[PDB]
Amino acid sequence: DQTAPGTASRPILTASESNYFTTATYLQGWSPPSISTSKADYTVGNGYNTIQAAVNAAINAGGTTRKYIKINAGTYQEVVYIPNTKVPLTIYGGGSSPSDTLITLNMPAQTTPSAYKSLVGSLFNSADPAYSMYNSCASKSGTIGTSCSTVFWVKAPAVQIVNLSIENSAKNTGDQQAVALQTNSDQIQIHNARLLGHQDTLYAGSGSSSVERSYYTNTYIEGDIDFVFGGGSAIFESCTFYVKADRRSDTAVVFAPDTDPHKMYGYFVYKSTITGDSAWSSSKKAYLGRAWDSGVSSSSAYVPGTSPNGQLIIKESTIDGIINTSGPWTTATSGRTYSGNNANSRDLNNDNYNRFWEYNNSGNGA
Repeated sequence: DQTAPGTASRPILTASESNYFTTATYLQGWSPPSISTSKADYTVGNGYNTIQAAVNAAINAGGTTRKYIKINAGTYQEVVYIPNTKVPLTIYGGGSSPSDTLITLNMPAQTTPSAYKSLVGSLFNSADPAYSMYNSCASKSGTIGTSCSTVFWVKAPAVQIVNLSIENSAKNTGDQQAVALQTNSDQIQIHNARLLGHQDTLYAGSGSSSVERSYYTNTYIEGDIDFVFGGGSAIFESCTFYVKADRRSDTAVVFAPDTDPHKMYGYFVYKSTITGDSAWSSSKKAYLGRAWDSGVSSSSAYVPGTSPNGQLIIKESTIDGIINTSGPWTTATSGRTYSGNNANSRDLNNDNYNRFWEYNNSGNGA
């Protein structure tokens, strides 16, 4: 139900409260440029035979002018690493549909460093601008871990990712994490894209910046567990979130924010659709979210105001009947039980409760 203030298991913003949470408000003064893939400075398939090589060319050439990297339609089994740079980059697929350009690997966090080297090592020379990223993953022991599982890794501000598909196809056990896209910087724009995985598909805001903003438009994102997770200020407008049933069909969760308690703006889902495989429709065993209580050992170790306290608003979106309609928010990764504040008067930034809220959603799951 969408009546404010809601229930302790499903709090709903008041009309007045809703006015504090809008695209403009989450943008925090950032005015995103129009995406306009109007040219190709570097073309993978007409000048570059790996994507990394085109990225490297654009970064190494320097300057302040936005550079456009076109990726010809095709399937690319490689990583794409954007190290920190002042060059604004737009990387876009050359096909008619974003499904026509696919960057994909089966590369879970559990991947050994030797296997990682075999899989991607030939993309990197020690002189290249992203070598330190590669080497930091290559130099691990045992497993590369969650950050190093990332297929497309953005550590530069002002990157635009457009009209393409990024996939980490690892579904080898029910315990594997495998990141498709990871963003670590401010002013990232993802438009008309498809982000595919299972657990930890999209690492949205992996960095420490107080202001680390990303804007997703017209984008399709799938997974089953914590498939949109992290700490950025991330806006998702006209997006689709799809809970897959092909790896698992017991107990899914979409969002896992670890938003800093002093950060007002975590995740904003607006005019979007939350849906999934039919199995969940009859199951109702998916959750909209849980807190990623990063660095918190147990529920006993949670310090209100210091520990992360994930922030998420789903507003004016379609929620299909795939979720637990009475209790869509589940236990945090720490074991900290979900607690919703449904008092008529309240502080939406209070850290003694979770910060998961809705306003004016519709559909069978609303």
